[PDB]
Amino acid sequence: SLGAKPFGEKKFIEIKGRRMAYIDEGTGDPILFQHGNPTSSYLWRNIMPHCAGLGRLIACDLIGMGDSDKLDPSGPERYTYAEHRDYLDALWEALDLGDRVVLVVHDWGSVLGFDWARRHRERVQGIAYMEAVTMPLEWADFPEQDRDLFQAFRSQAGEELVLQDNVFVEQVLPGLILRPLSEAEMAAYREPFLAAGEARRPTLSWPRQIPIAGTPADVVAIARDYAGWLSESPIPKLFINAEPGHLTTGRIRDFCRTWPNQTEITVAGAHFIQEDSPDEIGAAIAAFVRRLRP
Ligand SMILES: [Ca+2]
Ligand SMILES: [Cl-]
Ligand SMILES: [Cl-]
Repeated sequence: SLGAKPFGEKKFIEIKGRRMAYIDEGTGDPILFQHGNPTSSYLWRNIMPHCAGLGRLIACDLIGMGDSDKLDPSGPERYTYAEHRDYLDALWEALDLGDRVVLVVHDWGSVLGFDWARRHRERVQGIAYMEAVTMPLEWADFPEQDRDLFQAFRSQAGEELVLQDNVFVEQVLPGLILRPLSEAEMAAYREPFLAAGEARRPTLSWPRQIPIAGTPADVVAIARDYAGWLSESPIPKLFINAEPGHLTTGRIRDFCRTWPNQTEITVAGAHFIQEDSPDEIGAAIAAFVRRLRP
């Protein structure tokens, strides 16, 4: 079901001198759920229950997000993909995940998780993904109605929109969820970002890092690398397609549909589909994991 309660108890661990927050419930091989922008582990709260008793259920808050520490001093150069990766790699190392990990990824969680999986392929038992960056993007891949806004994030206007006005949290997030969110749900999403200014920097640095039309070149290269690898990897995959969907449609869906050893289902949703179809998503992931772990 739906519901505004978080899943499990927030745990904390020191990473590179900062505290990062995460959920870690149960025993066995991990099922590792990774949120993107502008969300947190909270995104998965109604999905993780479906995997109860199927393994160790983990959902990390990215640095600067959820209950994880902010990077100080924050600024325009902070919270790049590379910086996020340094923190997340270190947290995942610290968590002692073993060598049969199932990844469940969304949004920037997919860029991070696909890249981690490429680099740690022997440890990856399966990959479930949805509304993901399956390859480097072009503006044509980007949903038409949202192009101007994302272009504005990637311009000098971005600081006013995001740091001052919290547009990613307050506008984009509900705008890409089909059902109305409750007061408690929006409170949970806005909590890490209540303060104007640098507290909100992750939600601006992220759109500035999207690999689109060749920029930023480093993230483009990372996505090119994992795109080629995923299109050849025999690791089992679960693609949760969405209707109408948002990001993983058109050309980039055409591309991920070429990936080997992949099961697909379609659920209702736009981008943050976890808020629209958590039971269908959870049921599919649980079935995938049961097949991987007989
Ligand atoms: Ca909405
Ligand atoms: Cl084992
Ligand atoms: Cl973004």
